[PDB]
Amino acid sequence: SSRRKWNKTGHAVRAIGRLSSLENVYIKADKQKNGIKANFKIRHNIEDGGVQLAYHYQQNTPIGDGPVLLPDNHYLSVQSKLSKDPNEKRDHMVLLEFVTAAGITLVSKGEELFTGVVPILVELDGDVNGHKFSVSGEGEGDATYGKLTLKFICTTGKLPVPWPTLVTTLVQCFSRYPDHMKQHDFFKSAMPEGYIQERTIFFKDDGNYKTRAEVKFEGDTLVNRIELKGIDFKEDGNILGHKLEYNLPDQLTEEQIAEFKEAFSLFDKDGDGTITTKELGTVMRSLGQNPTEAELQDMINEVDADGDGTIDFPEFLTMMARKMKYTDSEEEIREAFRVFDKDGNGYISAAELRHVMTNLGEKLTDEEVDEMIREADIDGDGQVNYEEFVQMMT
Ligand SMILES: [Ca+2]
Ligand SMILES: [Ca+2]
Ligand SMILES: [Ca+2]
Ligand SMILES: [Ca+2]
Repeated sequence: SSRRKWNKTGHAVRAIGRLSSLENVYIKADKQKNGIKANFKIRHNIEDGGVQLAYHYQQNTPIGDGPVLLPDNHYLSVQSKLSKDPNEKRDHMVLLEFVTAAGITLVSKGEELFTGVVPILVELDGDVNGHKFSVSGEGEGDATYGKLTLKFICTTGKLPVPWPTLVTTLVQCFSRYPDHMKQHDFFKSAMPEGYIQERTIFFKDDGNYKTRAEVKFEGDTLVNRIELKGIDFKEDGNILGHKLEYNLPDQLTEEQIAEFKEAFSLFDKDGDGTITTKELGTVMRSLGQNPTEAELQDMINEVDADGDGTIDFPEFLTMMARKMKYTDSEEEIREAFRVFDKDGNGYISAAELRHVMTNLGEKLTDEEVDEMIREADIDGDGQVNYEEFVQMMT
């Protein structure tokens, strides 16, 4: 009951953390190559706790000479679910994805090829620190909903890396672009002749992959053929040591939605179901920071699916769900901690916790504060240190 207001305030601080990071797939025109480039960061949960980050840089250039659509800057937003087929004995992965374009606030000939369900084949040959492997995958895509359903088999036996590290490499032409962004869909404009997709992926504190793929129609089927080379991986790191989680629970208790609704209400001060730049600004000032109008617009734009310039309740819930599913880096948890630890000493005092509360919404004269400190205070000093904070928040 005072643990309830940690959750509330914790979620709010986590929401502001989210709105200040860059989590989507960022796309920009590359006129020199008549294509596009992208960059983004992927988070892979480490089974025993922590996150393995994978930084991606990407380049796409058309295989043919027809004109292609070169986009304004925007992003793709991906939801992925990995599972296992219980009748499959081979090393494998079942993958369901939804991908939508956004990032531009309120139609090519190649888009015609994607109006129904299109079969897909994927073939990958890889070599990571000398361990070679192959993967084949098959399924279908339905661009109308930005949807993909595929099964992948390692045809060479055991995969020497974790399956989740290969998801990005294993057909963005299946993304759903909304009506007002059709002119930014490079991927389908290149079809049917297709495009070359190249990446380098840096796994932090570890090795990297370098990939080259050809994505084109062969007959009625959209085919993605890839080579991958990985080097400099550590034999006891998260990749070659198989320490990454396969299965993230797409949980969402009704309890969790209710707790997100509670944090949503700190931002949504007029109770209209949507967070405006004025509301988000109010909250951020009240926490000390002092952002311009432009920054507030960019923050909202990072999670604003419909492009209306506001974060509505369901867009907030989606954002909070992804933020809880994927582990934060140590730097990010430290930033959250700093919002409470105003003086920087490494310890949240009854006083510091009050300031943050007063300033954020809650009325709470000294008594309920004390109970909050006590609830989180493992070592008994009457203060909350980092490690106690980290435990409070899981
Ligand atoms: Ca509002
Ligand atoms: Ca919106
Ligand atoms: Ca302090
Ligand atoms: Ca303590």
